[PDB]
Amino acid sequence: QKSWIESTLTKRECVYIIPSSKDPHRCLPGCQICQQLVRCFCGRLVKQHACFTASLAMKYSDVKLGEHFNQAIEEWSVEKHTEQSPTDAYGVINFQGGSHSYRAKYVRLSYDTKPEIILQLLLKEWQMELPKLVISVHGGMQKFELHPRIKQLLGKGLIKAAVTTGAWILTGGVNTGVAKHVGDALKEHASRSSRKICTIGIAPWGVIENRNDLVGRDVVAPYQTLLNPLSKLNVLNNLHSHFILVDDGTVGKYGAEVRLRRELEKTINQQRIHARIGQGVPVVALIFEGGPNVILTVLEYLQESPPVPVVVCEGTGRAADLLAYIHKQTEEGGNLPDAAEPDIISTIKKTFNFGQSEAVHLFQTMMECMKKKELITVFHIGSEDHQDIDVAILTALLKGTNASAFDQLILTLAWDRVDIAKNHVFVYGQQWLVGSLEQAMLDALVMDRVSFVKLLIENGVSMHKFLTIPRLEELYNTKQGPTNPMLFHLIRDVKQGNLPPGYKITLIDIGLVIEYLMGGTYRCTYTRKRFRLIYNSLETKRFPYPLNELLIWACLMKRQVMARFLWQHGEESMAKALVACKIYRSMAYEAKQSDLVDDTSEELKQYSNDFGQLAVELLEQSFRQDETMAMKLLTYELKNWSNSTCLKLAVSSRLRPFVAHTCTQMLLSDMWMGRLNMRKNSWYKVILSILVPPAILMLEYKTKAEMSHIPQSQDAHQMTMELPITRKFYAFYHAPIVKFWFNTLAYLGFLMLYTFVVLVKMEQLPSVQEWIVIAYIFTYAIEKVREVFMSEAGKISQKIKVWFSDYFNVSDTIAIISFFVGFGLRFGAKWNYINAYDNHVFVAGRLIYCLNIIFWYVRLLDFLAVNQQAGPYVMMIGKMVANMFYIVVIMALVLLSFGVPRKAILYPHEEPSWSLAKDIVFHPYWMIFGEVYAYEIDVCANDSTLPTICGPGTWLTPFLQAVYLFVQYIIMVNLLIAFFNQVYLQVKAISNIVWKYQRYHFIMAYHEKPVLPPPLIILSHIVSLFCCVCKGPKLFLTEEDQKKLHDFEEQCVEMYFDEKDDKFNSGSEERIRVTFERVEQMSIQIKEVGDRVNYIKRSLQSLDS
Amino acid sequence: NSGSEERIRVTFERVEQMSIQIKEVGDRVNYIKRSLQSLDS
Amino acid sequence: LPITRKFYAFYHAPIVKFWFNTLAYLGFLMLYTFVVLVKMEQLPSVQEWIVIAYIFTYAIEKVREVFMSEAGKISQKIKVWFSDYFNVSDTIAIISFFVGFGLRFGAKWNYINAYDNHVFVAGRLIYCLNIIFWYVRLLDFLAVNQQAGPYVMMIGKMVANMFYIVVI
Amino acid sequence: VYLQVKAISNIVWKYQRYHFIMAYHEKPVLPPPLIILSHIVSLFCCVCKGPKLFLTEEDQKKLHDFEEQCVEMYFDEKDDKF
Ligand SMILES: CCCCCCCC/C=C/CCCCCCCC(=O)O[C@@H](COC(=O)CCCCCCCCCCCCCCC)COP(=O)([O-])OCC[N+](C)(C)C
Ligand SMILES: CCCCCCCC/C=C/CCCCCCCC(=O)O[C@@H](COC(=O)CCCCCCCCCCCCCCC)COP(=O)([O-])OCC[N+](C)(C)C
Ligand SMILES: CCCCCCCC/C=C/CCCCCCCC(=O)O[C@@H](COC(=O)CCCCCCCCCCCCCCC)COP(=O)([O-])OCC[N+](C)(C)C
Ligand SMILES: CCCCCCCC/C=C/CCCCCCCC(=O)O[C@@H](COC(=O)CCCCCCCCCCCCCCC)COP(=O)([O-])OCC[N+](C)(C)C
Ligand SMILES: CCCCCCCC/C=C/CCCCCCCC(=O)O[C@@H](COC(=O)CCCCCCCCCCCCCCC)COP(=O)([O-])OCC[N+](C)(C)C
Ligand SMILES: CCCCCCCC/C=C/CCCCCCCC(=O)O[C@@H](COC(=O)CCCCCCCCCCCCCCC)COP(=O)([O-])OCC[N+](C)(C)C
Ligand SMILES: CCCCCCCC/C=C/CCCCCCCC(=O)O[C@@H](COC(=O)CCCCCCCCCCCCCCC)COP(=O)([O-])OCC[N+](C)(C)C
Ligand SMILES: CCCCCCCC/C=C/CCCCCCCC(=O)O[C@@H](COC(=O)CCCCCCCCCCCCCCC)COP(=O)([O-])OCC[N+](C)(C)C
Ligand SMILES: CCCCCCCC/C=C\CCCCCCCC(=O)O[C@@H](COC(=O)CCCCCCCCCCCCCCC)COP(=O)([O-])OCC[N+](C)(C)C
Ligand SMILES: CCCCCCCC/C=C\CCCCCCCC(=O)O[C@@H](COC(=O)CCCCCCCCCCCCCCC)COP(=O)([O-])OCC[N+](C)(C)C
Ligand SMILES: c1ccc2c(c1)CCC[C@H]2Nc1nc2ccccc2[nH]1
Ligand SMILES: c1ccc2c(c1)CCC[C@H]2Nc1nc2ccccc2[nH]1
Ligand SMILES: [Ca+2]
Repeated sequence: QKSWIESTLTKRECVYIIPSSKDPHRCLPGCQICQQLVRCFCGRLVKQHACFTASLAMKYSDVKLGEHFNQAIEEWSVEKHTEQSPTDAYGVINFQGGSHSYRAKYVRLSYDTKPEIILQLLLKEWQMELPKLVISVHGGMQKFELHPRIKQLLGKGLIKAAVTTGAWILTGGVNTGVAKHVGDALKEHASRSSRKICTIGIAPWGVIENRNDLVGRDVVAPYQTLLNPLSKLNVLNNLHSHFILVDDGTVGKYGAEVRLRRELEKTINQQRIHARIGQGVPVVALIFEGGPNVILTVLEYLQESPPVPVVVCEGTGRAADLLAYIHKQTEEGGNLPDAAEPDIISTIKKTFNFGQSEAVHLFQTMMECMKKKELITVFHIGSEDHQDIDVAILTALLKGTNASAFDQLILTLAWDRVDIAKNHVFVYGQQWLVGSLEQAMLDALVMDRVSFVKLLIENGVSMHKFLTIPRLEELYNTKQGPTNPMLFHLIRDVKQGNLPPGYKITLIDIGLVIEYLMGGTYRCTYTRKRFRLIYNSLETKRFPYPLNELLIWACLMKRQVMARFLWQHGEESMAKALVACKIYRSMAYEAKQSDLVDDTSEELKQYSNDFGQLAVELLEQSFRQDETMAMKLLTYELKNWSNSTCLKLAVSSRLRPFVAHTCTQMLLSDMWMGRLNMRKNSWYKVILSILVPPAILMLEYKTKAEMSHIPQSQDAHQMTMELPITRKFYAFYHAPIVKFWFNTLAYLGFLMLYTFVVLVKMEQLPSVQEWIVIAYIFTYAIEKVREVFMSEAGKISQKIKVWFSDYFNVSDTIAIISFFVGFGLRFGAKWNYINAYDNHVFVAGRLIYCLNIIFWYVRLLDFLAVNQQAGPYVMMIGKMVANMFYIVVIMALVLLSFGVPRKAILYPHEEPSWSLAKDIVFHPYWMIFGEVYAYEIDVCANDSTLPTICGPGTWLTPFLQAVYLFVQYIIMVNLLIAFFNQVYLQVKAISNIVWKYQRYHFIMAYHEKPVLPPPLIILSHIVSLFCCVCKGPKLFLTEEDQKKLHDFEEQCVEMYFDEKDDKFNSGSEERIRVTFERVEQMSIQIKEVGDRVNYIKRSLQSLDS
Repeated sequence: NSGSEERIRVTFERVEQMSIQIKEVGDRVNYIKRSLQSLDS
Repeated sequence: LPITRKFYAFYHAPIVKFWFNTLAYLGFLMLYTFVVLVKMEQLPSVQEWIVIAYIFTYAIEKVREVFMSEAGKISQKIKVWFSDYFNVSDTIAIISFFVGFGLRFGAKWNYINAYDNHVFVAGRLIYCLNIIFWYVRLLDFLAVNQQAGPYVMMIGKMVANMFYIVVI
Repeated sequence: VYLQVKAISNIVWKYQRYHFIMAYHEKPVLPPPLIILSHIVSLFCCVCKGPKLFLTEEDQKKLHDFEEQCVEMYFDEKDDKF
């Protein structure tokens, strides 16, 4: 068929002919007039029954000869005299003209379609996602009129209480009924032009203009609404999406459409809201101005089961007025003022031009309405009764379908309307069965409903009680909500295989992810023997600190808005925002690496940097409250996050705005001093004390009450507890600043000797100055061997990979290898006694030194970068050398553009040679640097150093060179200058941060560097290794000092979440925003109130007169 | 006192304290007219 | 993906069409340069015929680039071809080269001493100067990069805007 | 004139890139020493006798639904930004 729509659905056509009129108004032989003016109970004319066999049944008059027991026919059975057929219509209405050619859809189906057959097209054919609500509108069919307030206010709600939910509004479609006014709201309050509220307007095939235009299989019906008042067929209202053109076989008349409307409104109450919720999608009913049949069908809902509620609004008009007028009377139904039933019937008499014989049962119909004054939510539009109508509808469903507060909560959890919950469920005395609240948290978590999580926490859900092992196993193992495909890709990687078919994730498998994401030696609670034993076993089946487990969940499941919510709660907020930043960042790098799904990788690096900026903005807030304790917050062992540190994490997330913040730069300096007080002391005295060891004793140290915030080593804290003299030499030599200035004076004694050897002639054997030099590099090599073996990891593959990843561990390896190549060729060589420097092996190693020397002078930029003025230029000399490579390629294209012609034009008798590789590159390079070779330009001139190069064509080179240098100096060299000017301020505000971040890795290499410099560091290796064959810097806080510190972090977080609140709520652009929103809501209650005053004074002067 | 950022500050604080005595006062008016039309009727 | 659709998929990729020219052109500039720099005999050498061959087939590739430049007006095709910086320079560089080969090959030979024939010399020196047109091509190829090209485009927008400082 | 010409030479470059890439979609396969074969084997074969987006039918439909969607947002976000 190529169309499932017409494969399943059918169409009704009057396949028989039933006249309904006999009397010849004109032209006594009725056969003539019966052709054109005698219609069937088919509605269509007897000749409009084409129906090819029935077209030949346009015989003399038609089927059933004139007499035929005259009153015989007059029935038109819709069963056999109206058969079915495959649908000839199905398309997309264009609505040509009125707003950007808004679309809608239809089929033209028969009402034969069983209720379940009608639901199983709306979802899968038209891709209408299942609703959370249904706002069938059962008011007046004939057009009616409203007041400017109620017109727009009810247009606020049908947009508000339906855009939030799914809200398949059920209308009549036509531009005359309630369908009329609802569409007018859809334009005035035009929502964000998107999939807005998809109104599913059931239309009859009866009162419909352009019915022929609808007859097209996959046809864009060029539809146009004529407002011709002479017209009688009702045009479809403009603002309606998908239509259901119910086909009864007839035209012009009502009927079948009402049958479908129950029969879809009853199966959508049989479909479930969501996999998590067990309820069915509820149904409401709204009444605008009603009518006689309306007052009947309003009631039957209040009677029939399930109790479909109703939202009959009072202000609209004729019927709805009185159905609400009686709500102001008839208290609890059965109680009935018998003196008012003549009065209200007198109001019924005047509105419907209504009869008194019929005044008992219509009045009676309003009684059982009033016997059910519990779910008939008579919205008093006038006042603030129950709220704006948006809330009234959603409030009508909860209060009235005999539903537990849980069952009320699970619905609002689906709608994602919290305001309903805070003010109609979390109101007052209410049963709140505690197990229920727990189960609701399980649902708000799996989806993403942060706002109900906050709500439930703020109404008694202690996560300690609600975070057991099997519950949290689900929270990873749910497709019932926003999911991250990485997590099921990470787990199958670490398991090194393929997940079995079902595979509910175990929390062990998560630990193997976070220990892989965070990395290094991070060891999570899940993998440890305690958890791994109580887990396989199954308040021990709870967790100690739950929001540390949910925060690693919302960050593996890419639920930021939860992570920001679960981060700000709990404790350790600065370690949670630097673990998160390391989880995401370590997820983002997996995304870029493996491409099995969409990228997602820049969505995370923005999520990480959002956590890696709350930490930094929380360090500042602490550093601005107590600079001392705020440096304890960076070094206290955490013990929930793998015996780690709020500053070793940032370094692992490579977060520079923290490691290069001013509190991680004081501490790094207070750690750089050591026990020394280099505030009271001076750098002269360090060097003076290193070479005069007794001068160590004339130094101003710090007390162990000043070194509180500094992390100290294992035995370092042992000393201070249990200043004596042996604790002066230990305190100095184990200071980083001393470890530094005790190397820099061996290294600057290395470079003064190796340089002395490089420069001075070199004999068969090394000299005293040269053995000390070999000795440094050897012991400096070992110091880098040992720097690998003790680089705080278990994976040799990862230690070696992080060692060579630092700029100098390579260069040192280049410089250490080369030197022993050098010593290899220098010492491991023969000796040509008659003349040294003939042995090209000796020479070779000789010249390894003279070039290896350059590696060691650039070391000094490691030592020289300790300064805060210098280092940020040493880091610039690299960030330009990179960013300038392409200006410099051009300058080498300009250099061969000149050198190849200059060398060809001048030296034309050149056999192939390697000097043709120098001479095309040599002079044009020195030209850039002040040289011009002036007596070589114009080689035929008298003043020539090259009077032999003169010959045919050599007059071209002054021109080539003129163009060359113009391009070099006046264009390309000033393109460098211009480059270095405009990349200076950038690279200067980066090379600082790159420097302040390499400072960590520099200082915290001296806290584990030995004491002794690398000529005689070997003793501190000897006396660390043979003693090792016989068998970090932590913050030691007593017990109360942990307590005072936690009280400080809590205090500083509280201010952070309180000052941001102030900087925004008490800014300017926000303050203009409120002043706008106030003066909005003022001016409404100005003109409204001020009107009423004038309606008083015009009366008050008439009351007295 | 006659700048801009300060003048937005006051205009905020005024429209705060206005709007309190708008809705409060404007309520009471409606509680009169619903009565006044019933005092005479 | 079948095998014949691997070779068709690669060789008909632009990135491949590029890096399959830039390694013929950088093999052109390594040879023409070799000929420019090295002495030049009565007849071209192996390194020099390949060079003539590139420019010829590179000329045709620019002939055909006109005839298939998506238009009907020859007056408009030719006008949009010469309107690009290099279609001129290439025409300067292709003409000049065959002027060069014209004078280099279409010339006599003073056996006692080359470089006396000022026609030979003349074309010899067309090459040594035509070479500059082909090194500036590399700024067409080198401008594919998003860091480099935006300097190659600066070296022109300054040479224009600086003419008057340079007259002074 | 560096910051000017740098915020222009990018745009001049990104615009010559079209005319560069979309010259290779119609450049032959073979480089210009032996592109002649792809001329030979385009011309004598021519004596014997562009890059388009091939969308099925539904993909035109999904694309038009996308353009309509993105225009609607454009005329709706400007409305909000002001
Ligand atoms: C004395 C006579 C002989 C020597 C004189 C001649 C010496 C010649 C010159 C020498 C200059 C030496 C310094 C530069 C080399 C890299 C240093 C480094 O750590 O780079 C990186 C390690 O990046 C890695 O991926 C890990 C290891 C890379 C090793 C590459 C060696 C290249 C040099 C070849 C061997 C040359 C030895 C020649 C001798 C046989 C660090 O990062 P980055 O570099 O800042 O940025 C790159 C970023 N990246 C990490 C993502 C990649
Ligand atoms: C943290 C990790 C990074 C650091 C790496 C550390 C490791 C360093 C890496 C080194 C790798 C480089 C190769 C080894 C060097 C020698 C190569 C060579 O050419 O030797 C020559 C000498 O060979 C001899 O045996 C005689 C001289 C003594 C050798 C001293 C060099 C080894 C010292 C290493 C101490 C390192 C331990 C350092 C402590 C850890 C052989 O050739 P020849 O004799 O010249 O040829 C004769 C020719 N003729 C007769 C014609 C003249
Ligand atoms: C014909 C001549 C042509 C030119 C020849 C070559 C000369 C010119 C070149 C020279 C050096 C080339 C190799 C090293 C530099 C490359 C790396 C770099 O630039 O910076 C990078 C590393 O480096 C730094 O961040 C610090 C910079 C170190 C200073 C370099 C010493 C130069 C002095 C030598 C004096 C000796 C002179 C005497 C010698 C006899 C930083 O760059 P970035 O942008 O952050 O990139 C990302 C980095 N990341 C991945 C780590 C995050
Ligand atoms: C398009 C953009 C604008 C360009 C601007 C203008 C471009 C330049 C225009 C220059 C004017 C023309 C100069 C040459 C004139 C003829 C020379 C001649 O006959 O003999 C000369 C030969 O030497 C040469 O021919 C060498 C070329 C001259 C130097 C080129 C200029 C470079 C510097 C300036 C560039 C910028 C200057 C700016 C201008 C103010 C000398 O006489 P001779 O005796 O034959 O030689 C000695 C031999 N003998 C010893 C055996 C006897
Ligand atoms: C600008 C203000 C200054 C004045 C302007 C007025 C200009 C008046 C100029 C007139 C030029 C004609 C005079 C020379 C001819 C006579 C013979 C002669 O000397 O031949 C020389 C050829 O040298 C040349 O041909 C020189 C260059 C010619 C072009 C002149 C510059 C063009 C304008 C600028 C733009 C150009 C592009 C620049 C870049 C943009 C050879 O002589 P030689 O070198 O001594 O060699 C002798 C030895 N040998 C026999 C062994 C070989
Ligand atoms: C090997 C030995 C001999 C050669 C070595 C000596 C060579 C000497 C130097 C040569 C420099 C050659 C390269 C630059 C030429 C222009 C390139 C181009 O396409 O420009 C433009 C084409 O603009 C047009 O209007 C269409 C054609 C203009 C032709 C101009 C030729 C000028 C050189 C005369 C012949 C010289 C040949 C001398 C030889 C007899 C493209 O635009 P644009 O330029 O980016 O900007 C201008 C914009 N415009 C289009 C609005 C105008
Ligand atoms: C898209 C297109 C853009 C590019 C344009 C493409 C077209 C290229 C445009 C070219 C125009 C330039 C003029 C033609 C070149 C020769 C001029 C000359 O001086 O010739 C000389 C040689 O003449 C001979 O006939 C003998 C040598 C063979 C000639 C080969 C050159 C032509 C090849 C063209 C192949 C092009 C086809 C490429 C495919 C399209 C004549 O002078 P002479 O003999 O030295 O004089 C006597 C010397 N004596 C005194 C020492 C005895
Ligand atoms: C005495 C000597 C005095 C000086 C002599 C002369 C030397 C100085 C000059 C030299 C070159 C002069 C001719 C070419 C450049 C002119 C055009 C230009 O500037 O840019 C224009 C085109 O070009 C570009 O947009 C790209 C620029 C390419 C770089 C030029 C090559 C330089 C290298 C050569 C190395 C060889 C060196 C060795 C040689 C032996 C763009 O300009 P624009 O502002 O956008 O204008 C509008 C453009 N529009 C109309 C297209 C929209
Ligand atoms: C690895 C780390 C080691 C630590 C360093 C300490 C151990 C290294 C120390 C000493 C080792 C050498 C001892 C052997 C005897 C010396 C002989 C000698 O050369 O004498 C010369 C002086 O000395 C020198 O010229 C070289 C040694 C001193 C200067 C160079 C090293 C300075 C750095 C290290 C110290 C400062 C460090 C400060 C930096 C902050 C004098 O003799 P001459 O010049 O040949 O001429 C004599 C006259 N005659 C020829 C006419 C007869
Ligand atoms: C148009 C596009 C073509 C595509 C390219 C492929 C075709 C071109 C390939 C080969 C063509 C030549 C074949 C003939 C035989 C060679 C003879 C010869 O010169 O031998 C020399 C080597 O060769 C050279 O020095 C010149 C050729 C190779 C280097 C220059 C081109 C490199 C680019 C192309 C390739 C890489 C491309 C890389 C680009 C990214 C050796 O001898 P000599 O130096 O004279 O000294 C001898 C000394 N003796 C007398 C003592 C013994
Ligand atoms: C040349 C010079 C220094 C450097 C390099 C290259 C490569 C990266 C390592 C860096 N060294 C370094 N020493 C420091 C001391 C204090 C603070 C920051 C420091 N950074
Ligand atoms: C010197 C250098 C390059 C150029 C000129 C002159 C003249 C204009 C054409 C330009 N070449 C070019 N190649 C490109 C490759 C990629 C993207 C953009 C590109 N622009
Ligand atoms: Ca100078």
